[PDB]
Amino acid sequence: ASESETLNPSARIMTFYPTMEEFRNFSRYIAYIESQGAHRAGLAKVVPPKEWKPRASYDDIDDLVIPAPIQQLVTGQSGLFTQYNIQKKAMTVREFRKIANSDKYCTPRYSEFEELERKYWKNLTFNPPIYGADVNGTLYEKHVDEWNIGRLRTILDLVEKESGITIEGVNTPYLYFGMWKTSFAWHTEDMDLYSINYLHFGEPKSWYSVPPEHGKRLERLAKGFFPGSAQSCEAFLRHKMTLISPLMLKKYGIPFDKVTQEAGEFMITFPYGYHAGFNHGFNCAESTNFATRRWIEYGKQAVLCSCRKDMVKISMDVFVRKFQPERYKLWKAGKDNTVIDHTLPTPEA
Ligand SMILES: [Fe+2]
Ligand SMILES: [Zn+2]
Repeated sequence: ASESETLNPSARIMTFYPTMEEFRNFSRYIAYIESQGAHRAGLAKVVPPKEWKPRASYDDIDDLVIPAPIQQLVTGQSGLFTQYNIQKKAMTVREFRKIANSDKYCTPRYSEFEELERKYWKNLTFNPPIYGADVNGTLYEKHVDEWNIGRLRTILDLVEKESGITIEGVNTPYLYFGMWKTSFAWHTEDMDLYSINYLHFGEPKSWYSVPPEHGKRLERLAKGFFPGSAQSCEAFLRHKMTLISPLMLKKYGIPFDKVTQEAGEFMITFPYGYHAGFNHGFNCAESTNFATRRWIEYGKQAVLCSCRKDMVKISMDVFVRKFQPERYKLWKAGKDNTVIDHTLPTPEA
């Protein structure tokens, strides 16, 4: 009964409301969140203190360019789907919001979320929406020094500092313009990093997540339903094309939790935390990945996509050598047999 029982084996999604004081130091608050067990659910929500905002107004923006809008074509039945991404073409934000609101792409009448969620799972294969995803850029004003996705100051910076290597969306910020029914397939971050997502404005974004302690179970299930993909790639889920309904997870005993994120709220994914979801309507989110000392081990063991030749791969060398000098030799010689304890928070006894 070692002190793992923080987010007692309920590993549920937790919500936090930090003080402007606690809020100032990013890396510190993540450590606090983990001491409260929030990482056990794979996903956590953080509401910024009232007197905080990254930008004055988003009135000056409909001119921003979405260089690679994506139409999401979904195929499948009864809980299991595969999403193909048809890349449309150059588009301005003004053109997007108009389509996003056009009565044939807009959200429909719904009482409770429970109902909006049902309409989503019943109609996701109809009316292929468009998602203004992976747009390089930020909406934070240069002076915002708290939780600025553009410069979080975490050790993920070592990658940049050590080799000058830049990785869009990972090492850099991304903007996501949503629309109803636009969704993100089940996945963990590249190299099993952490991710931070801020919903600048618009309709909500709902999230589903599986506790990292049960991530392996989700993979076994995924492999079983798509044996074809599982054989061609060691980590086919990283392709971000697999959708699985909450009802299917329920049916096969895979533990998970739900949460809806609203404008002005932060979402944090944790190492090896599988997540997925969908946007309610016209949206705008920003995200990037970040690391922590606790992440290093996950990074060393992350199973990567073996079929695409332009998929993200970060050299762990600088991390092991810098934060695990005693194990560098062991590791560098394919020996280090460290088992990960998903409950344990960064600091160790
Ligand atoms: Fe993600
Ligand atoms: Zn692959």
